[PDB]
Amino acid sequence: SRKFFVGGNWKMNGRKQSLGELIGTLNAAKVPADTEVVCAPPTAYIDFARQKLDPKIAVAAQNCYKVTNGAFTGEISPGMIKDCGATWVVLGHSERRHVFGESDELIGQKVAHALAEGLGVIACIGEKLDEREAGITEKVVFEQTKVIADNVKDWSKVVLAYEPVWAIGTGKTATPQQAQEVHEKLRGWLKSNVSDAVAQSTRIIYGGSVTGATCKELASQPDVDGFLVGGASLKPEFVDIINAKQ
Amino acid sequence: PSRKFFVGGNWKMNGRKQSLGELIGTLNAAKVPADTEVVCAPPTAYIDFARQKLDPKIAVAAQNCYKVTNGAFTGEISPGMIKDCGATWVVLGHSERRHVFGESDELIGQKVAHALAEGLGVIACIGEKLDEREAGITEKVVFEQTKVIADNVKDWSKVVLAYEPVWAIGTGKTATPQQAQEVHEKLRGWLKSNVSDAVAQSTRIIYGGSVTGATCKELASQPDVDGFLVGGASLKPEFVDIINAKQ
Ligand SMILES: [Br-]
Ligand SMILES: [Br-]
Ligand SMILES: [K+]
Ligand SMILES: [K+]
Ligand code: NA
Repeated sequence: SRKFFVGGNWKMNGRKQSLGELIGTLNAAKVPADTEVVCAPPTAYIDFARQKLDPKIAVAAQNCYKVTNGAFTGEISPGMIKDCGATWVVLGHSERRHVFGESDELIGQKVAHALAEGLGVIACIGEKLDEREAGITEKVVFEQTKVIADNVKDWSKVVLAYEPVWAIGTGKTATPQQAQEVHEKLRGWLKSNVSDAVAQSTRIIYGGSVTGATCKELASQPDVDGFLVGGASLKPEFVDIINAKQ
Repeated sequence: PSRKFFVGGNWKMNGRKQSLGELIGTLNAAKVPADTEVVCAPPTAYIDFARQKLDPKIAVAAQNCYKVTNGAFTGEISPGMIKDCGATWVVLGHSERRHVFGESDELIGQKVAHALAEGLGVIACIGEKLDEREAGITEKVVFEQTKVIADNVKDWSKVVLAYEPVWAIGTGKTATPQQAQEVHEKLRGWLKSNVSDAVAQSTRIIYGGSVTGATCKELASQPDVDGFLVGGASLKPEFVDIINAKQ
């Protein structure tokens, strides 16, 4: 009975005028009560976004650091995120891992601290192309999930996001069947390494290519519980993804 | 054409709306001298907040930015966003970015060029590590860092150079007035030879690394020290005394 979860990752896009407009559109849309919607604005606009967005939509930070305060020029802490009214943080996003070199160890530390501070965490995992081509999809993704799991006590405020990095900007297409396949292996890992209740209740959302015209078939997959949306989250079509299970 | 005394407050990853609100209230009430250019750099989540609360006389800076205007860079912000929030400066190349988060010289240079193109001022940070100082190659290191910056600066009017020896940052071990003056002298001489005398004479070179209300006066008295980048003490009432260092 897992509640459909749709996250919108705006990445490094937008300004007050365009984002205010995007927010206006989301506020005007009807969001199904059985759908949990979260938007992740650029870090300069967390406060702005929370002020303008309907309380029904939650706000997420796109990243955070692993202690509450300190000499870390350019970083923000979970405490600041909560202070701005945001209730989630995205951690371990492929861009942080593969453009900014964030290690699993660091990601684990961030998860532990964010959860301790009272945030929910959208914890991202995923294998690159070379990893998949070498047949170590499972090794890579189970290892990433284990690091996350080793830093989670209460799974109620965690959502796992599978990013098929091998099929993001590579020329490869991930089929719904390939997505379902990994999601099923991930849920199996939870069942096997945590508990049946956790496996059954934890949302595992898809972070690959999703558009208004692809989301239905993906959402239909039994182990896909929603989406972490990239580019489409900036467009009115995001509303259609929110309404995938309608 | 005298160089205006410049005092930057880098709040780093500290503060919440309540405490930063109180910090800001104190600054607003202090009446900073028109003779001092004051800039505060809040955590990224509070740039908008700080600008809304701070008296217009005080400028706001971001603590970092990325090198393109928009894109698939989860967790980053661009100069355009910074300007949109009403901030007019960005701190680039801070020791913590370089040494905790591994930002390369090349990346910092790309950030400098983009920030300047987008209409921001840049506080460009350089500085040597302890091993480098105990060995005596301070000069080679900071010249190299400065050249990367300079290679990406065509107009110096909105650039401030911040010399922060890494061993002075957060350690309590403030460089002596002599140590700072000696480095600042050389950096100004570098600007003279490699850019122009006009840029050398007009560009603020500020010192940072354990600047406090007790050490600011004597550091400030050095002819080639044009102000400060203040970390820890920018979170304290002391910051007003530093702003008033020349008063
Ligand atoms: Br605090
Ligand atoms: Br500093
Ligand atoms: K499903
Ligand atoms: K001076
Ligand atoms: Na692709």
